[PDB]
Amino acid sequence: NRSLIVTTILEEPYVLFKKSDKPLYGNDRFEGYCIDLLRELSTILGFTYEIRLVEDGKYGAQDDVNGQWNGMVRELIDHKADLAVAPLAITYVREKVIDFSKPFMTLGISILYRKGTPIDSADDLAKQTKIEYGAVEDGATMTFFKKSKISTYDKMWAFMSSRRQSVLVKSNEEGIQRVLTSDYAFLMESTTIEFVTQRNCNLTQIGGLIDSKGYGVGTPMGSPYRDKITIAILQLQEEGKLHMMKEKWWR
Amino acid sequence: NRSLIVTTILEEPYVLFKKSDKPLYGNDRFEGYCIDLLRELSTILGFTYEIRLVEDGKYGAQDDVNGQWNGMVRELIDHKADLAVAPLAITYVREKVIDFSKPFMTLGISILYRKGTPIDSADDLAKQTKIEYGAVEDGATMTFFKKSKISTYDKMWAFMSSRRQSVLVKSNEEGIQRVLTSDYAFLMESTTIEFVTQRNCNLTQIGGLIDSKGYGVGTPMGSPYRDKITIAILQLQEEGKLHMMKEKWWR
Ligand SMILES: N[C@@H](CCC(=O)O)C(=O)O
Ligand SMILES: N[C@@H](CCC(=O)O)C(=O)O
Repeated sequence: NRSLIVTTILEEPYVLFKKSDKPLYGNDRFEGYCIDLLRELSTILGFTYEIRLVEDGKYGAQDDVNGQWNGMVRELIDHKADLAVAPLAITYVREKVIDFSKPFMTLGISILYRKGTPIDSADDLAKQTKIEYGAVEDGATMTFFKKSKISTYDKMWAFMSSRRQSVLVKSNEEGIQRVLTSDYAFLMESTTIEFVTQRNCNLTQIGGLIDSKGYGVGTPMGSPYRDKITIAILQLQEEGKLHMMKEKWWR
Repeated sequence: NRSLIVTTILEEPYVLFKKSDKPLYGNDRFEGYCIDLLRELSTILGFTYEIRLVEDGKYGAQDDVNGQWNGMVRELIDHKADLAVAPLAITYVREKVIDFSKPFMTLGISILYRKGTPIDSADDLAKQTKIEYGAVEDGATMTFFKKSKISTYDKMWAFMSSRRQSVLVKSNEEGIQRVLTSDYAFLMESTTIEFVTQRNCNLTQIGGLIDSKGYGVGTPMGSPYRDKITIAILQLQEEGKLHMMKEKWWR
């Protein structure tokens, strides 16, 4: 049984490079919530693996022109990876091209901004054009706005799209920095906002959740590993290990 | 200027009877997040007040037979109170009969159950008839299910409705006890689940948020106080006082 190739993406505290004085090798080079999850999956299901960072640095979205996918989603479609273990949102459009396990974490889209301001909701941001706002390019949040039919979200996308290169960023980290250095509000996932606000007393979530979704392990469509992984995840959930993992990495 | 009559309801940690070795009088007889909020409103807007407990002990729903409202909603409609300061959900159906200030807290409907079970979502509950589940009678959660057109929620309401007397309860506290003593799952608001799971290590939230809403101060339709209260709440939110109040009562 050859090792499985697992694609992922850098994103604290799910996946990060492990720091050490002595040279690190193999799977020990990475750490995080998803790295701990992957380890548990491997021993419960009996497989060895190698971690690969998604080459184009993206989560995954479909191209308007050629309709092709990119990111981790595309790597799965082309069989360049056996699994995708990262904070990968389970979405209807993605389910048309790849398979997902049951979710290992639930969350929703929300807003990150500085505290001490009069902005209290997405409506407050959408009714003005002075304060800029955006999201991670080629990710699930950007896609949510791009496909939304809800007036407020639809005009917010018209805004983002018209200033795409200035307001859509390559990573959550870039988005956080943009919030701390300019009149900018960032649309990101609640679980990540929780982590961020706990470490930056000047930041806060604005309003509640704009939607509801979950993170799941991705596999190429038809993979025999998808149902096995769901079994492993449910077991970890039931015994309280996923809760323990969240507490460990979020604190 | 006569003092305002403020209706509310017993619900920890928003409203509870204050304990003391010595006799308590007037507004000092109560305490909680909503009691602190009410005090702040009174000094910012300049009014005196008296706290009243909703007489029929309900939040508010429309009667299936005669369409009449009950609970705090009805006390506002009948002008038995000037304001309703409690964890009162801002809903479309309620907005048709009373007015609400902007939200002072955001939340969503979710599931409370024992940990260590294979139940992981509302779907896991809806696909079986053994484990019973319910909600607070005449509250926003019940109304959400009664009016939902979403298949899963629609079949869950059919279930609750068909066993109404056995599964709907008079209070969140009754629901919590039902969960701790029988094979029962309880549909309640996330902010309350947060408080409960923090004090009962054997309980946990199941799945994510089923919907998104907020709590606001209610007033009789057309009341000149509604816009004034919104101004007060936004001020408290911006200065971080609402955040401080949440941390104080949830810990
Ligand atoms: N977690 C998202 C990326 C970040 C975001 O869209 O907020 C995804 O799976 O695409
Ligand atoms: N907060 C709810 C009551 C509790 C519930 O419905 O879960 C209301 O305002 O009706």
